[PDB]
Amino acid sequence: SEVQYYGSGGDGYYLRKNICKITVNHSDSGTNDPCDVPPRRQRMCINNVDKIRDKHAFLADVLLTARNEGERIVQNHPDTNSSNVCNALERSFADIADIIRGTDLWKGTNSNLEQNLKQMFAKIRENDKVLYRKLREDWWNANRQKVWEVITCGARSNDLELCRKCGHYEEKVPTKLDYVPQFLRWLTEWIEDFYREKQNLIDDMERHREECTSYCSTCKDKCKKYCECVKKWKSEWENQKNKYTELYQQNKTSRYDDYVKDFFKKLEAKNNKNWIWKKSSGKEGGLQKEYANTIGLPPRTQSLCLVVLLKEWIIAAFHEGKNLKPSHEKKNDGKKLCKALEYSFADYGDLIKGTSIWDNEYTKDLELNLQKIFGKLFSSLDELRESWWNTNKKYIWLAMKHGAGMNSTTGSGSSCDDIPTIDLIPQYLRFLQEWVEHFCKQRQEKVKPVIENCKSCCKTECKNKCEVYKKFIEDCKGGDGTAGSSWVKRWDQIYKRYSKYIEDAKRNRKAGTKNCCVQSDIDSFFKHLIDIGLTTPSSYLSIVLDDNICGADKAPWTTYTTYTTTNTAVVVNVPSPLGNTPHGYKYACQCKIPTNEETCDDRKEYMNQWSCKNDNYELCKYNGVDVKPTTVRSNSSKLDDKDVTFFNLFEQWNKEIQYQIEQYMTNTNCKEKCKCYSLWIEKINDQWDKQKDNYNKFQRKQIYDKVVSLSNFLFFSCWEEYIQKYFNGDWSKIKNIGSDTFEFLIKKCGNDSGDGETIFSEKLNNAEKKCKENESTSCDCSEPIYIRGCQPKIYDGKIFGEKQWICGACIPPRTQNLCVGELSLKQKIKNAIQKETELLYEYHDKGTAIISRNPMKGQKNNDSNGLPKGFCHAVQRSFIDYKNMILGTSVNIYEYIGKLQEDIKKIINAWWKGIEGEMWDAVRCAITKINKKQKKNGTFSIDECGIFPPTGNDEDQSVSWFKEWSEQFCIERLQYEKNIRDACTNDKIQGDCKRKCEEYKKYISEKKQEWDKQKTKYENKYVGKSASDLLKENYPECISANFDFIFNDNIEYKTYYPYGDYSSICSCEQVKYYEYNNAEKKNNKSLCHEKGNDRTWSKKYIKEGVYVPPRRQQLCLYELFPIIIKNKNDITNAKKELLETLQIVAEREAYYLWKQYHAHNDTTYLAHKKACCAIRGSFYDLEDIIKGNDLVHDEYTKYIDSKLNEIFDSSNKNDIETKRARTDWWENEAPKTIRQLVWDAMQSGVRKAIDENENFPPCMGVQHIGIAKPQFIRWLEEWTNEFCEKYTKYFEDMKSNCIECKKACANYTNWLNPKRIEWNGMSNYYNKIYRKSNKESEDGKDYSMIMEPTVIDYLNKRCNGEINGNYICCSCKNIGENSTSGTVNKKLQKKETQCEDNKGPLDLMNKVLNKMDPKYSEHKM
Repeated sequence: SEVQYYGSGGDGYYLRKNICKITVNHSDSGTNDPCDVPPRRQRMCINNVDKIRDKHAFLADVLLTARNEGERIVQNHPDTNSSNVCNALERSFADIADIIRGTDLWKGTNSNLEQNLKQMFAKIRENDKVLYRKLREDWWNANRQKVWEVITCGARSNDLELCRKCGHYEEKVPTKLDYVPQFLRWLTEWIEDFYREKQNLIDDMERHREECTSYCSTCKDKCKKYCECVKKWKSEWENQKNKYTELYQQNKTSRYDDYVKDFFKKLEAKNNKNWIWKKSSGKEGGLQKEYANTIGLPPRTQSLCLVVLLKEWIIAAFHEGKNLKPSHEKKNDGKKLCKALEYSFADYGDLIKGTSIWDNEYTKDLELNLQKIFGKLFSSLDELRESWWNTNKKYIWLAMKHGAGMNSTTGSGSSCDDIPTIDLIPQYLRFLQEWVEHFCKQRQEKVKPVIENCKSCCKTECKNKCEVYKKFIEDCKGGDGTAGSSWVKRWDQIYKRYSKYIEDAKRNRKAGTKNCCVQSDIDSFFKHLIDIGLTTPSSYLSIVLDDNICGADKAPWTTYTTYTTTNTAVVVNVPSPLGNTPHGYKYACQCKIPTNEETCDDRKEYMNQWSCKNDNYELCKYNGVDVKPTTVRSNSSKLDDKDVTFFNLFEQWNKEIQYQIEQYMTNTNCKEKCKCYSLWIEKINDQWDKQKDNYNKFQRKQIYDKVVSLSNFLFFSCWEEYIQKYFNGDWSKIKNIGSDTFEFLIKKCGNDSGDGETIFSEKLNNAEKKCKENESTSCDCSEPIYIRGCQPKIYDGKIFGEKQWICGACIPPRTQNLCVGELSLKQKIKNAIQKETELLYEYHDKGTAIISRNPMKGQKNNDSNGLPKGFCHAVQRSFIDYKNMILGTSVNIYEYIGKLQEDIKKIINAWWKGIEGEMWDAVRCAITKINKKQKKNGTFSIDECGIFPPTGNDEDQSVSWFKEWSEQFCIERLQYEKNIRDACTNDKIQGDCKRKCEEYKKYISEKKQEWDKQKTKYENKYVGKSASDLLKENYPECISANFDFIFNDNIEYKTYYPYGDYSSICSCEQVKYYEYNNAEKKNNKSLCHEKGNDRTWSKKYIKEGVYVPPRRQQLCLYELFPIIIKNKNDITNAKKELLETLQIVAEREAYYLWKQYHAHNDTTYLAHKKACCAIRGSFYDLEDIIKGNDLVHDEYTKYIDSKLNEIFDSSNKNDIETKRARTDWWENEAPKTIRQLVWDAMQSGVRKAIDENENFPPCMGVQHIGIAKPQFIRWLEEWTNEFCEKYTKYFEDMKSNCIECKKACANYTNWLNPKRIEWNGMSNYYNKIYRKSNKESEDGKDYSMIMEPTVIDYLNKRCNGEINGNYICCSCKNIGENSTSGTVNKKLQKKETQCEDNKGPLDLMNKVLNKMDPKYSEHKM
């Protein structure tokens, strides 16, 4: 039952949990009808053959009909009593059951349903293999068991065994058995209805008569009408009795008829509570069935006075309140009594409103009495109770505080709070606060003795109470509460229940709050909490509590702490108040030394997860993974034994330490930082010494029975790391390497010989000096007359013939001309540089229209010191050019200047440094003279643009010229963008816009060629870094530009977007998405590349321990970018263009994704499901990008997010409110929403991919899907699925091919080497925010729905089955040994020695090839 998945209705497999949450698109029905003296003749339900596959779909259809009828009758409520609601519900339940081939007594076209059901059972093969009416009895039993829990999930008033629902919802058995004949069931329904009508109408008539004061004539007329209808009812009853006698004489369906005749024959013939935490039974106190194993009841609620005309009822409430006052007066005898009154006030409110969550033995009778009283005295009953509570809580609160004389409405009997005392909170949170307050009281009384005799001053005086506090929390004893169970289990139950309410409020109600404020229901309060960010219980407790009632040390509720001690030891991670010791009292009540090594260990600062008198070997085992024997260790026919494990451990140790050194020296209170950094430096140095000793012992053992040395192995590792990072295929030939790349490889880590030990030594020295440096942190000459030799330079302007880029790497124009007319040389060069500097300053002052983003006036951008813009950079590059001129470094210049360089070298390096310092002093003196003759506004020589000189490690010739090129390109692009937007904003292009766009297109074409040459040269020189990131950080001019799109090298870029990021502005057309039903002119205009599997994971472009998947780095963000930069501060018209682009982008992404996973080789159920999940993941990524909850900031996504903020309200509106507005825009329309439109566009692309002669898949018929999880979680799931799939592929390939085992081991080792670090990063990030939220996590994202102890337990229960393709799409067969699978301890035992025996010769030849490469490089000259 309900096992069918992906049904013809459109959706499936959502059932088996939250079963009554069924829409029309779940059964294989012909028509999706919502089902909008027979009393049900008008419309009961009309939903109910050749299309149905199995009986499960028909059962789902009947489940849908019952749910629709249940919702319809609940929302209708024809009767105003609201007490006998479920009686009509079960009557409709019996009626719908009788429709399925029963006593169909409805006059009319009753044969249509009968014939349809007959063909239905015919298709089901009622004449089954096992012998005919067994199907009807079996399905009726299945019907009676199943649909009762679905139809009854709407109404929750009462049912007269279980209550608080129409029978039950989780009891799993029916309450009442309605085996009565439908012929007389209608008679029983009507006569029962007429009884209640008679008692109501006679009372209404009496009320009208006494309220009146010629109404006597009306009274008589009603009396005769009542007599007339009573006579009709008696006559009808007599006729029905005559029919009964006729049928009885006639006697004198098999089972149903026999039962009916059998029934016809029978008719003819107080105490202190202890915080009860258990579920509520029939007649015992306890939490409700929906509240089973939830927050318990305090003693106050169970010992209330209630447990022990409108004017009459309100006086009764006053008397109840007045009696309740002495109960709290004697039970509590200041602040303790006031809170008790407030909770009792709120508990009374929820009891009156009908939202009690405890339901004692007398609660059901009291609720029924309240329903009858308000039914007799007075939209909806629940709204009436809420209105009564709001308008009478004013007097009830005063009544409870010594209510004897009710005045019209401090000095009264209490001074708790004001008159209203607003406490409109759900009862679950109030019970949670009361339990936490009671726990805080117990914690404070236990912690007070500890602090008083453990104040850093211990043999036995302090540890005894520390053990008592540890014993008090670590069991179900010592403190009151939790109902005889550990505190951690109840806290976990509270966290699970709070998360469930957060999920239910977030998904069940699309828009609950902001309907008028809040709607004052259960979902609105949780919606408000989610908006605030208090989605975790710890955040809620911290904000609401005073933070001082417990601990006496300001112990936060958000600082989670974990303890291992509890025969078996289980790690328990809980908040700070739930701890074995007080906050900061870990290893402190023992009164020991600070232990700074472990002191920084608990802080998670520079963690090193390594644990390195014969002294044969050292373990150096990794934490968590346990060292095991090789299992193939042999002494005969084996080169080595018990050394492969050390080799793998040393290799993994080397990789992790190198990654840690790179991350710690490139990334980064400072005194304690470098203390722990110094401890880490000492630790790795000890590890390196131990590894050196073991590797030496390994070498001697190998020589005893030719292995490569430590330097040879380290040189191979750098080469291998380089190949995997960039080559990514481990190609045999490596001759295709540039000279710049080869020099970088020979200079970075390894020289021609092997110097790996020097590599580690220099890395340690570099780390130490960075640690040391981080912790540690006259001129009077005047010769103005001598000005002759050079003239103003040929600048790129016309004021009254401009130097062009002659483009080795490139040659800028200003470098081509310098004030070098003179070219003993010290004075000449000093005068030349000074003359050039003042001349450059003069042109930048007046000619400030080339490299300064400002008008002809300028200086209104401008430097903070008041100097001209773009003056520091030009001066610095001029000095760099002069430095390389005199020094003679690598320069891309022809023979014009080479003669001068040879002359300078022939005429003549501490002297050069002294010369450079002299020129710096001369430039400083010249700048001061310029300041002197410029009225001496302020004192400044070199602090304008940084006191220190340019000492970049990178070459200052090619990089600086590349910086100059991009700055000129970026400034000119902004000017051209301004000119276009001022001249082409007001349709076709025939005026002053074609010339501007055409000039821009030529300009982009020229700079594209220069960009390709410069980018290629930079990549050959610097392969580790990129070009776009360098330009963006140095120059904030072109934050809006993207070199990938503007200088895109594809062939379709010159057709669909030929104008380079301003096609939309220069075209002035309108975009549109041609759907499947639209015109034949489909939207096949895109720059999407064909997806490839060669791409790998990388952590670049992320604002730690998170890696971007290959799928996310290949999504099409090309079509959005011209439209994004088109609109600026425009939300009205940009809504249409953004939506149309998103549909086009989503359609293309699904089309290419399906072609990737079905590229003529994988046409199977698993391939379809994998493509289905990839399309879903892309949809979630697009949703998170639009919602602004994205982690990675690429070139496209960064500006898309920035412009999305700008398109919405400006800085007056808060960024969080802008984020909410974007979320609301994506969710709702402000026909269908953008979420469904994008999903339908993705479906339409899949139809095109399928039609390119295949059937449609099953896992794309889902009209709606569940809300996305956090982004990191989906990336982790994709990583696990790819890890398990690739692991299975390589292992099965290795087992069969192990005479080709060398290749299998090589691919296995190369693929598994980075995955271990990726697993460590993923696991560290998962543990960091495992149960965090917006105000607890480092990022403002919701993670309260995870609630997992560790990442390995989370992969369980999600990747432990088949590829469903809708919710779960990961499968694995190594769920247990996941951390060990990253290593090679257990899963690679049988093929352990073979891989090293193959890798040894591989290492030897690779080092031999890498040794001969520099020899061929040197011999080529």
